[PDB]
Amino acid sequence: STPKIIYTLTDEAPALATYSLLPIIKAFTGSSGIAVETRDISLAGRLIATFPEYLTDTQKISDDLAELGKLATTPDANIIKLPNISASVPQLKAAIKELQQQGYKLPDYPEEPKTDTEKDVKARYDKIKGSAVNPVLREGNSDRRAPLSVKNYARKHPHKMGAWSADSKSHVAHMDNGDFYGSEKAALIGAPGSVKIELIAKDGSSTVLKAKTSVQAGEIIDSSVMSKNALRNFIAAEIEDAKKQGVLLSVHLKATMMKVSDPIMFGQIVSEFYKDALTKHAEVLKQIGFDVNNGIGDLYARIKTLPEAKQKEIEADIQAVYAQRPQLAMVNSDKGITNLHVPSDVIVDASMPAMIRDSGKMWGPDGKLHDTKAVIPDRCYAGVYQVVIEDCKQHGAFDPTTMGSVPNVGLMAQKAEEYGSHDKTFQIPADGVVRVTDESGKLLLEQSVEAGDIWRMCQAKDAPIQDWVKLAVNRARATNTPAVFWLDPARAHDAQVIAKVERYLKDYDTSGLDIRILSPVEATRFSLARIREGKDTISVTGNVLRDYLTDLFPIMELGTSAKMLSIVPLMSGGGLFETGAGGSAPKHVQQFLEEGYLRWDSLGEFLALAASLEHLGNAYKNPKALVLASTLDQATGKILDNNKSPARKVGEIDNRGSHFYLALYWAQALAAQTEDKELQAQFTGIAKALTDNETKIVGELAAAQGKPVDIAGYYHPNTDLTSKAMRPSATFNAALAPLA
Ligand SMILES: [Mn+2]
Repeated sequence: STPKIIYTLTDEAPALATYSLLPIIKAFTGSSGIAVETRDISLAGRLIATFPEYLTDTQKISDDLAELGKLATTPDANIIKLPNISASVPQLKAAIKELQQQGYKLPDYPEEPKTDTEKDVKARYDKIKGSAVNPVLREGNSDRRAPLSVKNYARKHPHKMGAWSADSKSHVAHMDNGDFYGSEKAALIGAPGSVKIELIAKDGSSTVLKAKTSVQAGEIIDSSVMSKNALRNFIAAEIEDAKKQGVLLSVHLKATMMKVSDPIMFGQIVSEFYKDALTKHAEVLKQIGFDVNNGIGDLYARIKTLPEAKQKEIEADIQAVYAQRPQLAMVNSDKGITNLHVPSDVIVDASMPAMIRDSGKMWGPDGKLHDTKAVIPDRCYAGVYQVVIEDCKQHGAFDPTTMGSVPNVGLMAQKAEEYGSHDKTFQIPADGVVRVTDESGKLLLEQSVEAGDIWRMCQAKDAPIQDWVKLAVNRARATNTPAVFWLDPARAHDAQVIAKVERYLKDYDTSGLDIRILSPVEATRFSLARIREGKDTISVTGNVLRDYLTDLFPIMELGTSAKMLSIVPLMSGGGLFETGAGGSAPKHVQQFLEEGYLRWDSLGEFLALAASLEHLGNAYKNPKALVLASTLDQATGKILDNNKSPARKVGEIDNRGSHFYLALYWAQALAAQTEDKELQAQFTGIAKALTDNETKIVGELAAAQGKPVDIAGYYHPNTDLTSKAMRPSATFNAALAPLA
């Protein structure tokens, strides 16, 4: 019956931080009638939950991801979601190995299943790897923006911005035709039903690609195709031009999430770039099972089984290739790891803003920065980035001390658009035409295709879209800031969305508001003009642009996309608060294990918690929760103003130290506020204890630094050892003891 806040237990860095912060949260929220429950969505937990039949009664655990998904569609849900692993196969195997060493008899991951058991096992493991969590929890749209506190702090403490030259040779390179953008076709579903996706080959034959896909009334579905011939010709031409202009060739895709389309596109780029070597050694590469879609790094891993004489020859022919091609942007120049080694190394949402901020440059083989030709094949979003680059060439770097802000209202509920296209993406087996028909046999979408092409279909439902418009009007009204819908009338999909947006906007009183619809490129130019004059503009966009813009603007404005709000007003009425948009920082864990220092910044957790408390306070009419939220806002502001966030080496406060300061400031705020006497009385002694013991506590926390830390594991560490290491201050622990 007590109102609950679900706190996700995740992986690596945030997981460690949670052992320190969660106890604090529980202690501060207890007296206000709030309960905090955890749900395990860690890679290891999701693996264990999936194979109960291979486990002892005591090893089994509840399937918390499924539980959360159900919760996300309930009216009173209140979830705080921290960053987590979207596992690569290597991470998956590593986690499986660790668990087996711990006694969990999980089956091995079979990369090439040849038995009923292996096939069943691989299918299940495949649903666990990759971006498995977000699609389940995101049952609402996105309200992502940096808090005013963070913006104001950035304004006063400007981060470094690479200077821009009007002579910069950097730019985005995209196809002119033959891409998804140029072939998009859409249809508006009239009534409930389902569609069939079939390939009608030239040889007359027919192949069902996906027999059934349920569709709702008012749902928008669209098909598009990336032409293999056009992509290859585009790549070949850009390779030559990069070499001619003397710039680094870089590639910006979203391989981990766009698990079907992007690795294929990545592979086609790798194939054309290294064609002389790959063709020459075609037979032996097939023999060792080389998978070009997994990058050239896959070749280096698999050739280690061939005679040393062969490895030598192959590696030499690869070097001959590099001498004939333009230089590649590097992920790690010292180790010779290029942009083409691993598909998941360079991720477009973070890589493009990083490049734009750093003078439009990337690392070259020499370990220095150089201008670059950023390849983003498809035209749908490539233009947005080009506009930013041109803006910087003409106006110079952005000025964090005066620039405005561009928050985002994004459409993502129910795996909207590209995010739910994976099971409807197919590499075409043979020339023909793909047809999408409904149950009555009506032809909804028809696309001519060639063998090797990438065909895909996306879906966008009406309820998500109406809620998305509602959210946009809400934000515009709350901030009295102009809002712009980024929709391209030339795209069949966007055109269908525009029709809905124009209709739904009429469902609101927008009299004193400034709302408009512009194509992505026009929207970008409009927003950048306003941002440089210090004005704000709300970007209202689809799922992918939500992803891109919420990394892009925070990077320019704040120098980081790790300090902000990612509020998800669940369509069922609940609230989901994501603490961070990034990864779980494996490197932070490495430093912690090596020298007992955790540099993870929990600011996002503090921000999300305040939003969660406010949500609970309003939903349950709990006055104390609202006071807890207000005082936490103050404490978080002091963390920023008094510079109590983690440092980087050893000696200074780390993640644990920042949590102490949060507790200190929060308790002090609670003891001084005049809205709730019971909380004031209760936290007076707590504030005194933390205040009087600041030096002693900070010292005990610092004493836990400087030595190796062993928590008996990585993906599934011993909880007692981890808890001990993350809560080393007996004085701090004792100070919160009275809390109930
Ligand atoms: Mn992102």
